[PDB]
Amino acid sequence: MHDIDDYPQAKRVPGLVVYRYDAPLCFANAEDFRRRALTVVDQDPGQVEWFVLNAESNVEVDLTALDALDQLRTELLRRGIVFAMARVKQDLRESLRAASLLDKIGEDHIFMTLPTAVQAFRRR
Repeated sequence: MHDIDDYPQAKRVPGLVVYRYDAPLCFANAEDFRRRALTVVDQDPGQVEWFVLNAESNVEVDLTALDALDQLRTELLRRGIVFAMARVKQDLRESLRAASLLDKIGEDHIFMTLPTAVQAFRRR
């Protein structure tokens, strides 16, 4: 398929990365939904090396991300070897209002960096 969802890639335990599906799902069931899906592909139980980045637009598609998504994002991300990046559709305002501890976690969850970051940090 193309847009809204589709299977972007999905690598495995090492070198994994998925895109933020580009379709308005808002947040209606997105709390337990976010948990179920990402948590069971392993974002907390199994130590996995991966990251997520937004697709292309994902401005109107994604609501209350900081709450559901960013809570479990930064909280579980800082537990293993995972990262996350957006292209700034609102994320800066929303995510920072939720997780203002970005000051100390630093490159935990930022914007447009991962593609080149993993390139350098997995080879040095």
